[PDB]
Amino acid sequence: TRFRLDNLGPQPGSRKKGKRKGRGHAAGQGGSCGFGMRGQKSRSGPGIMRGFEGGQMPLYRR
RNA sequence: AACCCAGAGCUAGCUGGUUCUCCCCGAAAUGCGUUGAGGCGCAGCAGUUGACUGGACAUCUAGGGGUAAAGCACUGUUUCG
Ligand SMILES: [Mg+2]
Ligand SMILES: [Mg+2]
Ligand SMILES: [Mg+2]
Ligand SMILES: [Mg+2]
Ligand SMILES: [Mg+2]
Ligand SMILES: [Mg+2]
Ligand SMILES: [Mg+2]
Ligand SMILES: [Mg+2]
Ligand SMILES: [Mg+2]
Ligand SMILES: [Mg+2]
Ligand SMILES: [Mg+2]
Ligand SMILES: [Mg+2]
Ligand SMILES: [Mg+2]
Ligand SMILES: [Mg+2]
Ligand SMILES: [Mg+2]
Ligand SMILES: [Mg+2]
Ligand SMILES: [Mg+2]
Ligand SMILES: [Mg+2]
Ligand SMILES: [Mg+2]
Ligand SMILES: [Mg+2]
Repeated sequence: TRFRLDNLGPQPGSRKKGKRKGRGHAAGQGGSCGFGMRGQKSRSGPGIMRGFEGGQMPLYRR
């Protein structure tokens, strides 16, 4: 048969690899995994609530 | 305000750590607000993608100010006769 288990493959641009952060600096995303220095967005856990404005009265209340 | 076990991998806007390679582009430490000030949101500045534009550099001209300088005509201050 023309098509066979060992002559197939995906269309280019259809299946990217996926960023494996924390696997060196040459990979691109560094050791900090692309979150900068220490802060609140860089911590392991739930972040700020979407709409939160640092104690400022958010737009869904004013 | 005992010890052991469990809820419990409690929570930690705080420390520390986060592993292979090459190529291209490439910041910001400013403003507003905040039970906020070593945090966050938006704007500003990056990258990438798309659309619409033709400007940028240089030269000349025009337009309104009230700084430097200058001055004592006003407001104050001041020397001598
Ligand atoms: Mg880098
Ligand atoms: Mg390292
Ligand atoms: Mg990132
Ligand atoms: Mg660190
Ligand atoms: Mg940050
Ligand atoms: Mg947290
Ligand atoms: Mg929630
Ligand atoms: Mg833990
Ligand atoms: Mg619990
Ligand atoms: Mg460069
Ligand atoms: Mg600052
Ligand atoms: Mg600067
Ligand atoms: Mg308040
Ligand atoms: Mg208050
Ligand atoms: Mg602040
Ligand atoms: Mg701050
Ligand atoms: Mg810092
Ligand atoms: Mg803090
Ligand atoms: Mg921001
Ligand atoms: Mg002057």
